[PDB]
Amino acid sequence: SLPMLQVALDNQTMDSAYETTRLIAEEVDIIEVGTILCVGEGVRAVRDLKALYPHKIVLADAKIADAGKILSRMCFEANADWVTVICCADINTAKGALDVAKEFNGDVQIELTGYWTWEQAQQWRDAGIGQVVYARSRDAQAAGVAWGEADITAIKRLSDMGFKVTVTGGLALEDLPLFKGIPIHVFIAGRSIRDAASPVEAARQFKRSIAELW
Amino acid sequence: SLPMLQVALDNQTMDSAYETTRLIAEEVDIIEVGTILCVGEGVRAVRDLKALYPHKIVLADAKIADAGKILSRMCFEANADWVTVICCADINTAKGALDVAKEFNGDVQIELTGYWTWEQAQQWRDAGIGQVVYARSRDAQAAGVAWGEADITAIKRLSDMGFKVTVTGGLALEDLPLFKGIPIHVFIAGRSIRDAASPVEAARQFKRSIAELWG
Ligand SMILES: O=P(O)(O)OC[C@H](O)[C@@H](O)C(O)NO
Ligand SMILES: O=P(O)(O)OC[C@H](O)[C@@H](O)C(O)NO
Ligand SMILES: [Mg+2]
Ligand SMILES: [Mg+2]
Repeated sequence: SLPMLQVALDNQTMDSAYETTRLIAEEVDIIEVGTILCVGEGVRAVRDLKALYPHKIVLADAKIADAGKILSRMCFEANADWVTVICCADINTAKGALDVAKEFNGDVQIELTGYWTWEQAQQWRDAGIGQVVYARSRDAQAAGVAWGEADITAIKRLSDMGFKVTVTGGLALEDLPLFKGIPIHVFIAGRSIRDAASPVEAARQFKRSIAELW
Repeated sequence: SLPMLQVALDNQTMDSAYETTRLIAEEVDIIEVGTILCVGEGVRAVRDLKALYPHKIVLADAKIADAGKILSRMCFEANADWVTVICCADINTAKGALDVAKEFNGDVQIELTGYWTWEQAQQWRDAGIGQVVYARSRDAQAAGVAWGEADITAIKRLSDMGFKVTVTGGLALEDLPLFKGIPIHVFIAGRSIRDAASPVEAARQFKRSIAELWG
């Protein structure tokens, strides 16, 4: 399988998000309700986006930290396909969210941003979690933290544990060759698509490069 | 000084939250916009609740995990006084949220969960963070995790490091004596107030017990 392409709608309001979706919804595989849009608009953003694009996978990037069953159910009742749980959530939070995902035939991803451990990685695996998002923090990036070999070896290690790995966090087109040879499940782009002079070209170039590399 | 009482509005809609606030707004110190309510309604929950109760401290329990400046600014533009940042956030995320908080004369709390370390705690202090929320996860609680010895020791050590400590996570009235003798800044009660037969009397019982235990 080729890595899928996900657009992150890190917008504060629906109308701002639609400025992007009206250009590129058909140019990507997955539409993400970004955490910024989850907090700006609430779960209506999931419901509205899935009604607009029912044939796309909709990911609610809620970064659930507790109340796994409650928050997941809210997102799944709004018709999310997938939801995120932040890495430092209690293991029972992740388990809870996953139990609810299964009722809706959806899925849970653990968002790996900031501090987490390899022991937690094993715990998620034993809990039946099959997806992680290897996600360089926007704020770490802004402080000058680049992608590096340690990221590549961590991603390969996660893949080898049986996770379908998503790669994200200020990704630019030119970053993609860093990950060649790894069976990446999804690459996410937010800013590099939404804020490009031509969002359509930016999305197609991502897809082109992925097809060439994989 | 008496521990203050915070009500957690973990409601999915505003009207459900108001069924509680109309009863207990004046019976508590801090009004928390629960994570559940932030995700249910979005940041308008902060704006609306502050407009109803402008004289109270309003906490947006956003549990910010990244994009500290952006999310914190959304909450503070909605007139929040305090915001939460989840403890595994990159340190620059915590710093970013605090930078924006100071611009609004507000504050940030680090919300404790997972496998945080004492060196990370020192980082938060060094970054200028003065509040932490020592929380038992709802889901841990449902799996049978109880308050106990290790919690008391950790809370005391956080206080000695200079943090004001909030304690929370399925607190019932009978849990308060466990923390006697520790200078707790805030106790949060969500379910134990919202779901009581009489929310007003539940809140007052918490206040009476605190006044006795810390008096
Ligand atoms: O490509 P970006 O602008 O960094 O956005 C994608 C990223 O995954 C964000 O949505 C995010 O969740 N950051 O924490
Ligand atoms: O007393 P509760 O129903 O547990 O609610 C308070 C708690 O702090 C929640 O608001 C929360 O943030 N749980 O993670
Ligand atoms: Mg995101
Ligand atoms: Mg809360």
